[PDB]
Amino acid sequence: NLSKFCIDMTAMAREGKIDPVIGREEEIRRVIRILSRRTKNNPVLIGEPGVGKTTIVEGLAQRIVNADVPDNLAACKLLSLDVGALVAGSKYRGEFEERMKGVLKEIQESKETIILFVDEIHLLMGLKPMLARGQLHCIGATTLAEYRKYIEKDAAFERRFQQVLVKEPSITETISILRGLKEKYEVHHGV
Amino acid sequence: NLSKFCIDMTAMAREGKIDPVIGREEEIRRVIRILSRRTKNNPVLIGEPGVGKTTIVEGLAQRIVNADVPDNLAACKLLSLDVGALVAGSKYRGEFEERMKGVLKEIQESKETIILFVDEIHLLMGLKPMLARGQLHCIGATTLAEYRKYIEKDAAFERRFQQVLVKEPSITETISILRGLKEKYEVHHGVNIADAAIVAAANLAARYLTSRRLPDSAVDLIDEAAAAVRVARESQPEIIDSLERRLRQLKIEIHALSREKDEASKARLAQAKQDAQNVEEELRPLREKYERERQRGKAIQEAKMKLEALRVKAEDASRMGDHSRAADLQYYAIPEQEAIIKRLEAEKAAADSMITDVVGPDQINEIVARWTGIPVTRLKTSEKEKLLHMEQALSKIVVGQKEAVQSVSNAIRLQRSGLSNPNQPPSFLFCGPSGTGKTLLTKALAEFLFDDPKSMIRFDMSEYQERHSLSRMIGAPPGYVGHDAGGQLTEALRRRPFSILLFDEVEKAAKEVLTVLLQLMDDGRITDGQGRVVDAKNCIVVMTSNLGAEYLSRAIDPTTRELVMNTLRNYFLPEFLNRISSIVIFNRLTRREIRKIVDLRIAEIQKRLTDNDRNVTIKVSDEAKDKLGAQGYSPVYGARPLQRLLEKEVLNRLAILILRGQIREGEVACVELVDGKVQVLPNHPD
Amino acid sequence: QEAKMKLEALRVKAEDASRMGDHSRAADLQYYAIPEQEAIIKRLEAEKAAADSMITDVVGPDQINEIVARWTGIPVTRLKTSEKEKLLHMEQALSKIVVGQKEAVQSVSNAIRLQRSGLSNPNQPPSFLFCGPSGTGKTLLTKALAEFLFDDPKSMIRFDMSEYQERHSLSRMIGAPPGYVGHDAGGQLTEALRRRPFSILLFDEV
Ligand SMILES: Nc1ncnc2c1ncn2[C@@H]1O[C@H](COP(=O)(O)OP(=O)(O)O)[C@@H](O)[C@H]1O
Ligand SMILES: Nc1ncnc2c1ncn2[C@@H]1O[C@H](COP(=O)(O)OP(=O)(O)O)[C@@H](O)[C@H]1O
Ligand SMILES: Nc1ncnc2c1ncn2[C@@H]1O[C@H](COP(=O)(O)OP(=O)(O)O)[C@@H](O)[C@H]1O
Ligand SMILES: Nc1ncnc2c1ncn2[C@@H]1O[C@H](COP(=O)(O)OP(=O)(O)O)[C@@H](O)[C@H]1O
Repeated sequence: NLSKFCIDMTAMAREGKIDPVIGREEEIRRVIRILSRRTKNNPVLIGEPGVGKTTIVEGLAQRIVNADVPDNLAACKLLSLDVGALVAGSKYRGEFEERMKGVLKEIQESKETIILFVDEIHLLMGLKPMLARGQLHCIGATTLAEYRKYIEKDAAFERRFQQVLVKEPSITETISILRGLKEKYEVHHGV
Repeated sequence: NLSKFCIDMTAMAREGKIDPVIGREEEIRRVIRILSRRTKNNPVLIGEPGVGKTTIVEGLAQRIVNADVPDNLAACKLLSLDVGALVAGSKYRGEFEERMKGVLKEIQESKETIILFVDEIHLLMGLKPMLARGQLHCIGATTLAEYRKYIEKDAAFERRFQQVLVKEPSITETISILRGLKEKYEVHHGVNIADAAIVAAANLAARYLTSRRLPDSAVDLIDEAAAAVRVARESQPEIIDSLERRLRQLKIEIHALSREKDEASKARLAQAKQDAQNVEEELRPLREKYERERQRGKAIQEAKMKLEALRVKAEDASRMGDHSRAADLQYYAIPEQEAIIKRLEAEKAAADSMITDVVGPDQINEIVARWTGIPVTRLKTSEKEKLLHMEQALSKIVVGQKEAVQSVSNAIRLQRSGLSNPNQPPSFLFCGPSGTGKTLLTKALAEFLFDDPKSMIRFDMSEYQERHSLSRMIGAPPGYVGHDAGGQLTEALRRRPFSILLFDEVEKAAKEVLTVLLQLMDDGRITDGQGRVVDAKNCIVVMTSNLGAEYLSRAIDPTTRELVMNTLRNYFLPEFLNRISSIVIFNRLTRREIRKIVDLRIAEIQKRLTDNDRNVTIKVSDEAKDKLGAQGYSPVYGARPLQRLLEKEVLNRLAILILRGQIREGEVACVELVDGKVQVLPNHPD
Repeated sequence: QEAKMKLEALRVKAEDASRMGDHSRAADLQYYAIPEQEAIIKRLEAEKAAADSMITDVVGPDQINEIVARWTGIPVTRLKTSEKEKLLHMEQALSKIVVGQKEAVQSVSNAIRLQRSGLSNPNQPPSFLFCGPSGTGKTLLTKALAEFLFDDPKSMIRFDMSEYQERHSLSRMIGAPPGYVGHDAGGQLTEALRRRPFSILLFDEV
């Protein structure tokens, strides 16, 4: 089983392994709204590194397990593909292609409705998850420049995604995040 | 086969994959007429993004399959080239050239008469489909600016096309489009769409979503509202959520109370079982009615989807002469289906907030509010309410021009109530000394009508003083001075129709430029540099002047009225002045009026202090307020020096004292008149 | 700290119990285990402050200012000084670099003080037009402002308007729609604002 390359984010949410998510309510509503479409129902988060793209997906995992989702997403297993361990853990050989087809087909067969999150999705554009029959739901993340230079140059693939701009928080917004994270980092380091 | 880059639009038409086309009959006749020529038989659609250029070609595909075309186009395969996937799906390498030659030569060989549609055709001009032997028929689409800057600069290629101007629809025309599209978007998202939302989307898109053109801006708005209700209808109502959680809570408390042995626990454990039972007694009827009724709204929506699919099969049967299958569907399948929808729907209203599966005006006003950033409360207020208290709203910004505020307010009320010429935009000439409120009133009008200072566009007539400058205003014919930049006015009217056009110091405009304003004021439309007539029914014209400040001393007086208006009669021709809705005169601001302007500005500074963390309150003594108003006014620059004067004398020191801690939180910044000069004093020594 | 860790672990088990409809175990934790734990933390913590530099187990502003200083290479002494102190003697600090432009130094200093004290529009960045002969201090004052506000010359980003003289050059400034001239490089200004928000934008020969 190609669980070597994916982590169950919905599982992590049930086990308290996801630090709290502060704010970002409208962005998570947008992701939910996009996913619930039948049209182009794959969100792509677009923001600078470190603005919180990943923790938005983490919040969605928290909402799936807490029934704070629409019915079409309630029984979803939200998987995070470790593309870093995939392209770097590989060479020019046919293992990049073989590894991704393996995970893409494990998603194929098993009967949980599965949403695949791929951070740094531009690394997959230099490959072809054209399982857009309604087989897989995908959440992508990348920066604006790399979305322009690597994702925007394959329209047919892009048009099935809908941009979600994730702006950088204000200082005021940042301390609310740090305040909300305060207790987790207190207990973790023991200080 | 290079079908990788093209989609068969005529095929899509037979498969019901093209949403309906509403109106636009004369434009489709023009395309048909051009295509049928032997001369220049390639139409190029020219219009702003989202006005419906593509759906015009889509309608032609509908006409080709329905034999509603002339014979020369009946057997045509209308292909749409995905130029976006072509130039972007490629680099500097020779694949752009190789990919296009491949498609251009697949068109070459196969024997269907093929019409190629290329949207955003300017992307192909930076290539050479000179197959104008009569090999390919081409339909192009682009905007006017890009047609001028990229298509008009290769004549030989251009002359084989014939322009088709696709103007932006009216609001009225836009709701007809949305009404015609209503059922398609209902079945697609599986929700219902109220008509008042459609009227709301069209009216609000035009007013507040000025960045995109009708009807796309209204279509995107309804489509986003529908998608927002697609998820609401698949979520439990709020009261089922709240009930279900208190129930689960009481079940926890019941398990816990049943362990403690004491007198008080047992008396409330029995009460907890009852409270649990009460909740379950309220929850089961509701949760049952919700699912009972969400299951039927879903049964209706598929009932609608098989109906539509039957009609596609039926339209194609009757098109291909298969009367056997066409009789199956048209007489038995489809009415059996329609009977299922009639019954499921009739019981739906009969069953009878909960189960939100409807796009209403609230959902439209909320979606816009998120996009526009305007509070939802300001969008729900009826236009009729604002207009009735318009003098109230403007007078909070403009002091001492009551006669002016009344004129602006009356003119606007005359047009929303339908008593003014619908082909003439409201036009104003503000006359009076500098710094009296002429520009400010226009800003207040912009923020009152469109809740956005950007809704006004400023033209300084000091930059249009010579006859040469007219091409800057309206554009120029090809090969001339500023053909590609276009005109400032004409380009503003195409991209921001619902705007306020401010012409500052109109007395200095060249007589040729004034002529354009008179056309704008009289006919509601102007002709650009290339003879093209651009529309302007939905704008507002404000012109400012100061040719009357000579006869206005600080005192409004009626004998002084025609000394300024006779000064106007020689600078402007009588036909110019007659076509202005209202010639409005501003007088000089009195000493008391200048004083409230000072209070207005400290109120704004007070707001930023409150908007930030600081609990510092600014109070101004009477005599200090008097010196500010005496130092502030000028018989030459009016109230203009006031904003900087406060900054220099009060705000500079008030800053320093705040950061020094000499005026702390909760205290008052007292601004006084010490030794005859305005100052604000500390409250604690350093 | 372990009392806090078992508390958190209990809340995970309790959240999952109530999620899976196990009201038996959910009542164990929510009503008995967790408050028995919370009572242990309340007592151990109450005596902690009551017992009463030594035992440094606190992240304070000094620890933040020191960590940054190591990363940024700025002396710790320059990071402890309050923003209010610098701004009050701003004319002093700039005048050590810019000679003979006292009216200019006062204008820059007053505008910055207007915004940290909250009296300027919070939606408008401070904007300046320096006007005067070459080699009088216009660029230098902007460098001194950069090193005074952010203690780094890199905090300013320079745009030479001699390279934006034609209408064609706007796409260089802000970018272009897909398939156009410099869609991928983006704009110089727009890309600068995304990646360096707290910057000084110098437009030379505007
Ligand atoms: N809304 C938020 N609430 C709590 N922590 C956040 C939030 N946004 C970002 N963070 C924190 O910021 C750090 C990086 O954020 P991340 O989501 O990884 O950024 P990105 O994925 O966009 O590079 C993480 O340690 C995360 O805990
Ligand atoms: N006459 C019309 N009838 C129905 N829908 C229309 C019409 N004109 C425009 N639309 C709608 O407006 C949206 C954008 O129109 P489109 O033709 O793509 O604009 P353009 O191609 O000029 O950018 C589409 O979703 C389309 O359904
Ligand atoms: N009647 C007035 N009420 C309030 N403020 C005014 C008035 N007249 C002038 N001002 C102030 O003076 C400034 C410039 O006035 P403006 O209306 O632009 O002058 P003009 O009459 O030359 O257009 C405005 O920003 C405003 O603050
Ligand atoms: N007022 C001044 N004080 C100190 N040095 C100056 C002054 N004006 C010019 N200089 C010197 O001249 C050089 C260039 O001056 P600069 O401010 O860039 O000129 P400009 O006014 O054209 O921007 C600086 O490196 C600086 O050394």
